[PDB]
Amino acid sequence: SMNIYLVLDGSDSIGASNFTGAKKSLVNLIEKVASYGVKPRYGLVTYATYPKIWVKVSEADSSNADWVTKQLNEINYEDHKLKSGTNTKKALQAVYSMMSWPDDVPPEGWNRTRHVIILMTDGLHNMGGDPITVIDEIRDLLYIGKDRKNPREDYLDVYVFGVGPLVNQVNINALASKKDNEQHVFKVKDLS
Ligand SMILES: [Mn+2]
Repeated sequence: SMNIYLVLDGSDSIGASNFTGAKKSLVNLIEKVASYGVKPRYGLVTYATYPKIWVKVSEADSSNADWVTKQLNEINYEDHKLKSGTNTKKALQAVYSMMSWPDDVPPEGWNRTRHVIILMTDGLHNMGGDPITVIDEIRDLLYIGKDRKNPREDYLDVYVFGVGPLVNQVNINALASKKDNEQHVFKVKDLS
């Protein structure tokens, strides 16, 4: 069981060209995943001053790669309001909300689901504060890094793809998972 959360920064800093490139990379990612005969539930979020959720993992067709690829392609760089701000913390809270439990208790089989966040940004957040705190809140909800004998690090992966020529590499690096002999930081020019 796997959930893949696609989060695409749609703020002005990104630029139409690079945003179009990012979308194309997410389309190829979805096809590369499906080429393995696996069916994750997808979440799709774009953001600037505020986030917009296009697809929730709980939706019926969230595991239909064709349908997901279709909702993605229909997103336009202009389709976002206040692009003059970048609140990455709010975008990750959108992912957190998507992980929320329906009945106050962990859902059946919750400990078996792998969560993979794919964040495309230049790391230039400028509103909302440090987004790392939300990653910590997600790890708490998923009971990752809590039990010293069952850390469950395999159940969360945060990949970050740097977009554009102007990126804050320190911030991008701070958000990506850091796992021995594994790489989680990439550029659009470069899975799940
Ligand atoms: Mn920005």
